[PDB]
Order: sequence, then structure tokens, then C-alpha cells
Amino acid sequence: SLITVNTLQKMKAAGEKIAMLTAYESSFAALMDDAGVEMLLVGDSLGMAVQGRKSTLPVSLRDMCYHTECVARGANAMIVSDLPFGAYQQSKEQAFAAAAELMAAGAHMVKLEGGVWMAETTEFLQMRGIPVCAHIGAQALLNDAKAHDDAGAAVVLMECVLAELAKKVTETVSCPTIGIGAGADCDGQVLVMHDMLGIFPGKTAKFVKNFMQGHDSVQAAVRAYVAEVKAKTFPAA
Amino acid sequence: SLITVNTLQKMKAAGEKIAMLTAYESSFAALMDDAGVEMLLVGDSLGMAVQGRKSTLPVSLRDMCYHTECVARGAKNAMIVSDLPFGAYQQSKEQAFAAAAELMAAGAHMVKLEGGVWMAETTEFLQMRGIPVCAHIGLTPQSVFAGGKAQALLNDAKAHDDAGAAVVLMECVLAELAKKVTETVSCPTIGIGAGADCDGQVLVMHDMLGIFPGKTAKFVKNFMQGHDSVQAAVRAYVAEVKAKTFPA
Amino acid sequence: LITVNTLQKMKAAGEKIAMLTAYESSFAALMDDAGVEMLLVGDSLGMAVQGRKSTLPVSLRDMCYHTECVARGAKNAMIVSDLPFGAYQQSKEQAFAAAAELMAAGAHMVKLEGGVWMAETTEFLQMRGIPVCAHIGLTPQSVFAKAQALLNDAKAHDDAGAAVVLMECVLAELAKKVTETVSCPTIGIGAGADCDGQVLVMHDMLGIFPGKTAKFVKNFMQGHDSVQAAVRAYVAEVKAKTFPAAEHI
Amino acid sequence: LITVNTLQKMKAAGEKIAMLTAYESSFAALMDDAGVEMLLVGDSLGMAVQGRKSTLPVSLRDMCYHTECVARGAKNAMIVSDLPFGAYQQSKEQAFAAAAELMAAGAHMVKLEGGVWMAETTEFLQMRGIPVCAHIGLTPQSVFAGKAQALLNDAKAHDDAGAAVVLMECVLAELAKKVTETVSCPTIGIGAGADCDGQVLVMHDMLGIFPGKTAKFVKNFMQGHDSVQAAVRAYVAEVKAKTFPAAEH
Amino acid sequence: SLITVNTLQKMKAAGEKIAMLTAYESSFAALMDDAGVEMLLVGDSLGMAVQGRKSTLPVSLRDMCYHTECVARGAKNAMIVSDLPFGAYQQSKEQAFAAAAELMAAGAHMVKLEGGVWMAETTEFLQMRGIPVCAHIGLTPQSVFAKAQALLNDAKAHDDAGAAVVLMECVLAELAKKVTETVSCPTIGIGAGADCDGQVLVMHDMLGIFPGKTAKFVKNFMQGHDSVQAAVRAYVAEVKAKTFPA
Repeated sequence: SLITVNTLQKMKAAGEKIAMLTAYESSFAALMDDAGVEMLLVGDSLGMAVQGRKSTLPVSLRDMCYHTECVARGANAMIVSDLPFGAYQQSKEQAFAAAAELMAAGAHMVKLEGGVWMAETTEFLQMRGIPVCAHIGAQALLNDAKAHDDAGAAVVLMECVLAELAKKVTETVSCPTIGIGAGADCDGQVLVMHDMLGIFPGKTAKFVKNFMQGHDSVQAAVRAYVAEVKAKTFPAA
Repeated sequence: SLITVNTLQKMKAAGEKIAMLTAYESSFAALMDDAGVEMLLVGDSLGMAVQGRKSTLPVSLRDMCYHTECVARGAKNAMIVSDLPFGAYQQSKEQAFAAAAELMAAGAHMVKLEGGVWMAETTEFLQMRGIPVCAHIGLTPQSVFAGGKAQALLNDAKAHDDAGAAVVLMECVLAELAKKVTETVSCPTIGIGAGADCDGQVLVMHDMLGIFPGKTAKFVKNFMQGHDSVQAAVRAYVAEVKAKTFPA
Repeated sequence: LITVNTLQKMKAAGEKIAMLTAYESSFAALMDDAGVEMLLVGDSLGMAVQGRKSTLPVSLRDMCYHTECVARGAKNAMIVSDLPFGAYQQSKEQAFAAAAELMAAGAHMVKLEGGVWMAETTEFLQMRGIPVCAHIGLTPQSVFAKAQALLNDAKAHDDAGAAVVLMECVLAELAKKVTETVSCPTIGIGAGADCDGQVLVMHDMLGIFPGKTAKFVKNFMQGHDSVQAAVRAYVAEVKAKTFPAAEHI
Repeated sequence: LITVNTLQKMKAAGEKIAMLTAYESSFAALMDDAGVEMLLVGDSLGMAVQGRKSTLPVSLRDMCYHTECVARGAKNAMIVSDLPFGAYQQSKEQAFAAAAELMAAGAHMVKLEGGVWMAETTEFLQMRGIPVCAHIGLTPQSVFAGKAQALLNDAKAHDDAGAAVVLMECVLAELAKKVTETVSCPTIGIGAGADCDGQVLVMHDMLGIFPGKTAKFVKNFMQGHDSVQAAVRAYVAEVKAKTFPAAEH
Repeated sequence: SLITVNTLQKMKAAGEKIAMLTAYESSFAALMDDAGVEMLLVGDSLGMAVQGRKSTLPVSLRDMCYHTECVARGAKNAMIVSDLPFGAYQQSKEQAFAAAAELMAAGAHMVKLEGGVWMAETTEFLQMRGIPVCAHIGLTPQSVFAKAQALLNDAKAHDDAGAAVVLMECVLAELAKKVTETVSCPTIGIGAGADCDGQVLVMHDMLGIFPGKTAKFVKNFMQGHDSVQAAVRAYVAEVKAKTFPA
């Protein structure tokens, strides 16, 4: 029942789309886990969704560890935690230290940002038992994707990428790919919980769908998300 | 409305002069923002204007983060640039990144560092990791106690530009030289005591408001004198910068 | 007193080495008196003592604490302490610092997990007077993360000067080949009886956990009237080469 | 207001520079008013102020404290602060961190002890805005631990690295003269003859604060005067008139 | 007068044997200084003699600085040599320097480190920065839990690195003699024969403080005298007369 990296690999091979959503609290993590969400992303997006800041840069490693521990008490699903700004780019050794704290806090994988210049860090961590989700995002994108794949990234995440390009990347790398605003050709999808639940007022990002509307329970709204992700309904045009 | 690096690049291409002024308090930052200042420099010059010291060297990273947070609560559209203080970034590019990351977390949109070609590697290290850098060359206050010069300055400018510097700031540079640099580097240039051919200008707020006694420096103009309010003084500065009448 | 020299003489003589995990003074004294030659203060305490789902959260402070506890109870047995996750993989210098704290806490040897990429660290520590037990095969610290690789890992640590090589859940035939290939003594768990010694988590072999025993684990409490008798039986079977049996391999 | 530029112009004009150690605000103000151009907040305070047998126990905190004290008393004089034993020899990076603390405390220049092996550190600091006074010859920090060519090499190494000043202690006068005529930067001497570009003495030594006879290269300037102000002015006058050091020193 | 590195070099040159003993307290340090002991070793052996531990590995840098300060308040002319404790100096030459600097600040005049050729780079690093180094080779207690040409290579490496003194422990006398004759610096031995330039013993061992049989290369100098003062003077005298070790 527990979702592992092998689980994601089998799903990629079988073509079964992976459902990912952000999570920052125990209650919602538990709700999403039981609702079918395979990967829970404790992302630095909490700097805006939870802390109410204008950017994610001020989020600290302590903040990430706190929310990771919270989510871990609630959730079978795999917990992925973001290495926060400034906590891992100094060197691969610093990255390892930070990632280690996140793993000790309950994470099963850590997410880092950067292209080819970060590939050495991906390898350093993966070789030491820390699964890595490499966040990237034409030829530059492919190079970044390959670099991290070669380095052993467990998952490659793309944000705001041409559908056609994402498809090519997904077929080029051996590891599963996850996307947001990158089309349905990716091995899976991810959305910020608060966004797909219509927590924020006014229109929503073009690449985000409100799954709250149409249902009278968050539990149903999430299941609908998972459903459309596997049915390849979402993302649509 | 928000001023971004892209905004500055478009201004450089259009020949629209950029107005920068130092800021260390929320109230004045809001006033300058509303008066049209496009870049607010939370500089280590506060070591002298705010702390009353004889030089900027004693300013700490905590001091810079504090004033950056203050300015951030008052700024609206203007871009906030924060100085990496003496001793907090020159040990290594790794130390510089650590210090710069603290400033960005405090509210900065760009950090400024002083030094020539020997600091270019640090500029590259920071920019590649998401931290925009303003490279300060020429007469650098942090080294106040310390033909060929022309080429040396040009090489410093090119090194930082090639390293990815978002902006190059020149202080006390021959007008003719500064013009050549501005026409050579791809990034916008800002000057003080460097002529009006730079892509923009900067002055210490307290200097241009005539807060200090005596005569103002040669490359500084008192904008409070001859104007009816602090707001008007700042608007006058922005207007003369864009009209290319300042510096004269 | 059990020294590295003792272990090497035993490997040469074909006399099997008995190792068991230990996290408390009382049990350590009991196992020492019962003939256990190596006491492993392992990060397995993260599960047996702390009740966690993995060993990753175990800190260096935790390891030093249990090492000090075991040192107050042990007498003749050699104390081996695990370097916990995150405390030694950053660099060989960090590993040395962490291992030094464990030696200061009473350890006589430290255990680290990793393949060829850790051989440089093994060398760095051994040269500085810190005996190293190199753990290869199934490494719990990388649970969230083949045959030739195992051989390469063993050879690399042996060449780097590892005092002992420990293998977990490895096909018997392979374990046998490794043991006959490296110069240092080998210890196994779920690796067959051809290793130079064996190790088991104390709580597992005492039947402390409910449910069926792990495949490579034998309940030594059953059939005996005391914890002392259970431990003595384990030591006896290891030396008699009756454990692990075909069923535990 | 004394700057590095001032010192260079003085070297070129042959005007001897007067330097004296200072550890308190009151004496610093007195020396500044008396014409002393360089105030050395030296680790010699380990003996003159702290009463120790050597300068090795002096800490960076002690140096910053005395530097801050002197900075509240000095007006025109340039403040030079010693990097204390242990605070800068680990690496050029450590030296910079230590030197930066001294500059933050009020120093205008820092002094380090060492030969060619320290030149890389001199360059590192100077390039970063920290003026360096390189101390060669007899270096008190190494008190527990052809030879003329080595001194020349040490001086040239630091000069080439960008040292603002080179200080020589207990060196053959003829040798000190050659060095002074060779390096581009000003030289300051103590027990190195009068041909250096300037002189330095420990305040307490030249004020006769210690019992017994002063060192051979030291002159008691208190004798013959009835005010510290006059004693210091006599030192400045004799240094500039080149009557000190005399043949006897 | 005061015993300096120069004093030791002159003694080696003249063949005058150097007397060294361990010291961990001010009172005993003063007594040994007055009795003619030329080198006082504030050694990590205090982990066993003072702290009562089974090995010297648990001794900390704080412990070493504390005992060094204590000995420095009692000593007058003798040279104080302080051991860099296990874990405090082997990480890098930079770490060793920081640790050694703390010991010098605490009152040491020289620091001792354990290790062969692999530690010579550290010896050079410290010596160049004004910290005299005593290189301890042979049987090193810090490696207790873990040949002729190896010893010679270790001695040569440290001498070439500028070690002020080379200390040999438990080495064949014939080998120790060759080393002493080949290195430029003075040698001190314990269980290394009498052909070294000097000798050292743990104070507690030579005063017969521990119960049990006397260690092979150790002599009980307390026996036959009724004052610790006389016991120490006897040790110094036998070392000088080359009658100890026998």
C-alpha cells in the first residue's frame, strides 16, 4: 500500500498517471492520502499559502521541517519536501545537510531547483540514500532533464513548459516526470491544494482547475482531482 | 507598475534614465516610491548617515537585514537593492551567497557588492542561484582605508557583465570613461560622480536633502534647497535625472 | 578482552564470532557474561527502543547516549557503534568528527553504511586509530532510496583497511565468496553461515515483537528459561555453525 | 589626518614616521595630540597590560576591545591593530574574518607576523580593502619556536603582495637600510636602525614603566621630562630629526 | 635558567640526557621543576591517571587546556609540553592548528601529536606558525583500539617537517638508537632504550601509585626514599647517568 519510488516507476511504465498535491497540515494530508493522492508535496509554496508572504524566499529550513513533521503525522502517500531557498545552493555538502534534516523530519524524498549546475548535488544526495525530485523549467530544458536523470534523480518536475516539449522530456528520461502547466503527457500532475480548492478569491491560473466547485466536500473535490488526472482529463486545453 | 530587472533593461534600451536613492526607513521609502524613485538602495552608507560612524566598515549583516526589512514595509513599486556589508561576503563566494540569501529573505530584490574582476566569480555564483547582483566598481567606500586605471575599470565592468551582473554601479569615474563603459556592457549602469551618460543616477538621501552641515560634495546636489517639501525635493531629483540635467 | 586482533585470529581459525545488538547497560552486561563477543549499539534502536518506522531520525546524540549506557555494562566484549544517518556522509572530515564522539562515548569501533563511495572515509578513519566496520548489502539508512557491486564494495573497504565487513540480506553463495576474498573478518545477518560471524537484533531473537519471526531470524527465547540461557544458546549455535540454518538462509 | 597616501608621501620625502603602541583612549589622545602618526594597538598588550609572560594568550576579543578604546581617543593618527596569535594563521579566509572584526572595531590597518608563507594572506586582505602591515624579522608570536637573504625575500614577498607597510624588528641596520631602499612601501623599524622610513616603540618601555634597564634598542623618553606629553613630543622630535635611534640603540 | 628548544638542542649536541615526566597538577609540577625535570608533559595519559578511564580517547581539548593552565601556574623553568587530545587535531592541519593554539594560550611551550608519516604535513603547518611540535611515534596510545623501516620513515618525515622533538614509545632499543643518530632534533623515549636523547615516564607509574606489578620499562623511584622530592631527583640523576632505562 505504501507508495515507494519503485511504485512510481511501475506506474510510469504502465502509463498510470501519478496524482500529486501540496500539503502543509496533518488533517489535510490525511484527507488527501485517503482520497487517493499518491505524492504529497510539502512545498515552499507554503510561504504564500500558509505564511501569507509575497514570495517563497523567506521560508526557512526550520519551517520546512515543521510542516514536514506535521504532514508525516497525518499521512501511505509519499512525502516530498522542498529544500528552501538559501538552504542548499551553497554546496552539495550543505544540500545534503539540509536534505538530511528533512528526511529525519518525515520526508521520503526532497525537491531541489536548478539545471545542469545542480546535477552534481542530485547525485551526491541520491548516492547517500536521499531520493531527489529535480525541479526544472528548449534544448536547455532537455539538457537539464538529462543531467538530473544521469545523476539519478528519482523524479523530474516541470513547471510551465510547452506540452510537446514536456512529452519529449518524459519520453527521454528514465525517471517519472511530474508536471504543472506542462500538459498531460507528463507521468503525473501536481497542483497547490489551496488553488484547486478555490481558497483564493478572483480568477485562478489558466493551468489550474477549481475542483471544489461542483462538490460539497473537500474529500470529494480531491477525489475528483485524482480521477481526472488518471483519466487524463486534467490538464485539459 | 512594479520595477523589475526587465524594466531596467527596457529603460536602458530606450535611453530613459533610472532614478535611484538610498533608503533606510519605511516612511522615507514610501515617500520616495510615491515620488517616482525607481530603485531604493538600502546601502551600507547607513553606517554614516544613520549610525553616525566615520566609515561604513562597522556595519553588520544584521544591520543590513534590519533596514532592508524596514524599507520593505514601505516600498511599493520600486526595486529594493541591499548592500552586502563589509566582512560578510568577501571571504568566499559561498559566504557571499549565504549573506545575500539573508538579504533576499529580508525583502531585497537585488544585492550590491563592491569589487573588481576578483569579485566577478562571486557575481556569477549568486546570479546563477537566483540572486540578482549590482556590481559596484570605481571608488568603493569599503576600501576607503586602502591609462592603466581606465583599462582596469573597463575590465572590472566587463568581467561583472560577463558574469551576469544585473546592474553595474560606478562611483567617482571620469565622465568620458563611464560613458564608454555604459556603451560597452549589456546591463544597465548607475552612477554617482560618474557623469550623466550612465543609464541612471544614485545619491545618498541625507546628502541630497541637506541633512548634514556645511557644503555638499562636488558630485552631490542639495534638492531640498529651493523646494517646498521633502516630497518636492525628491520629485525634482527624479525629474532632473530623467531630463539629464543632473548631474551637471 | 576482545580486540581486532582477537577477531582476526578467529577468522583464521574458523571460529565463528557472535555479535548481538545492545542498547542498555543491564542487557549489555548480561550478553557480555553470556559470551557475546561483539556488542552492536546500532541505529536499529530507532525502531526497537524509540518505536519509529525507520532509523533515519536517530541522532548522533542518541547514539552517544546508548553507547555510554552500554559501556557501563560491558567488560570483555568489543563495543561497536553505528554512525547515524546524516552524521557522516557529508565528508570524511565530518565522519571522523562523529566517529570521534562515539569513541569518546565508549565505542571500540564504529560502523558505517555505504559502498565504494565510502571507502575513502573508511581509510581516513582507520588511519587515525578508529576501527571501522563497513556495512554493505541492505543498508537501512537508504531504505527510501548488484552482485558485482557487492563484491566491489567489499573489496574497496577491505583495501581501505576496514577492520570488519558486515553484510545484510545477501545471497549465501555470494557472502561465502566475499568472506573468502577479503582479508578482514565478515559478519552477516541474513547472509548465510559462511561468514566469519553472525549478528541479530537482541529484541528479535528474544521474541519481543509479536507475529512471526523474520526469515533470517531465530527466536532463541523459546525453549529456554532465562534471557541468559537464550543468549548463551545463540552464541553456542553460531560457534557450532548450526545458526543460521538453511531455513534462515 | 594620516592615511596610507600620507605615509607614502612621507617615505618619498624622507620624512620619518613616528609610531608608538597605544591600548587606552586617554594615552591615545595624548599621543595623537603630541604628533604620533601611527598608533599601534599591538598584542604587546599581552605583557604591558595583561601582565602575561608572552603575547600568545591574547585573544581577538582583547584586540577588538583595545582597538575600540583607542579609537575613541585618536583623532588624526592612523590606528594599526595586531591580528593576535591563533586568530589568523589557519588560512587567508580566517585572517580576513579576523581582520574584518578589527576594522569594524576602529582599525585603519592590521598587522600580521610572518615571512613569505604569509604573503598570500597579505594579498588576500589588501585586495579586499584591508591595509596590511607585514611584520618580519623577530616575531614575538614565534618566541617559543644567508639568513639575510631570507629577510630580503620576506620583505619583497609582502611588498609584491601589496603590503601597505613593512615592519622590521631587531635587524642589522645595514640590512634594514637595503630593504627600505628596495621595497616600494614605507618601512617601520624597532631595533632596526634609523634608515627605516619610521620607528616604533612600546609606550610603556619608552616611558620607563618597567623596573630595571630598558632593552638596548629602547630609549627611556620619560627621563628628563616632567609630563608624558613632553616625553612623547621628544620621541617624535628625535625620530624626525633622526637622532633616535642613536648608535647605542 | 629557562628550558627552551635551544637548550634541548644543545643538550643533544653535548650528549646530556634530558629528563621528562608527566605533570597534571600545579603542586607536582612545581616539585618536579625544582627537582630538575627539564620537560613537563601534560599528557592525555591523564585520562587514565587523573580521570580513571580505560583509555585516553575520551580526553577533551577543554580537559587538556585546564590541566595545562594548572601546570603553568606551578612550573618555573621547565618546558611545558601539552598533548593534542584524540579527536581535536586529526581532522585537518587547520583543526590541529586551532587546537594547538588553544594549548599555547593555556600555557604550553610545545604541543605533542601522535602519528606517523600521515601527520608530518600537520607538523610542518604548526612549526611554520611558531608552534613547536613533539612528534610521537612508535606505539601510540590514541590508536590502541586499532616495521623498522616504517618507524624510520615516520621519524624522518617529522624531522624533515621541522619537529622540535621526536618521542618514541615501545621500540626496539637498536632501532631507537638509529633514529636518534639520524634525526637532527632531540629524541625522547619510553620503552625505547637508553640511546635516546632523553627519557619520559608517567609520574604515577614511577611513584608506584597504581596497584599491581610494575610495568616492564618502568622503574619505581619512590622505593628507597621518603619524599617525592627525592624520588624525582633520583629519576633525573639516573637518566643523566644513563643508568635508566637499564
